[PDB]
Amino acid sequence: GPMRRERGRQGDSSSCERQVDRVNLKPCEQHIMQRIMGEQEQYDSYDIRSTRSSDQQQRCCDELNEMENTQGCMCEALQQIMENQCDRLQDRQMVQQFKRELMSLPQQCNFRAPQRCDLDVSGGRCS
Repeated sequence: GPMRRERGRQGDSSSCERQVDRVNLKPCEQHIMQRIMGEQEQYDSYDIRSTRSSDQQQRCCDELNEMENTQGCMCEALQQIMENQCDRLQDRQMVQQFKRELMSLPQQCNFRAPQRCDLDVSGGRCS
């Protein structure tokens, strides 16, 4: 079987991954990375009667709930966020707390459903 033969693989022109490019959740990752800041928050406290900018972040998950109509591909969505701004995660332990908060992000929407979401065959450097 010479290499001249066609690869024999077709149908890979499309993949849920392409749906990840539609993610673009800079405000969501900022709601998780900023929260773990600890020192970045706890300032300019506002009365509950007044609205808080953080309350606008919640809309994020709410959007992935019925806005972007995400699905089991959420993993590729959350993984994209970290990869969207994790190049500095190894710099500190932010990967920890961020992981705890990042674990709640997928809860505010309740994407849970599939027995397993992450695959051991594939993974990222940040984790």
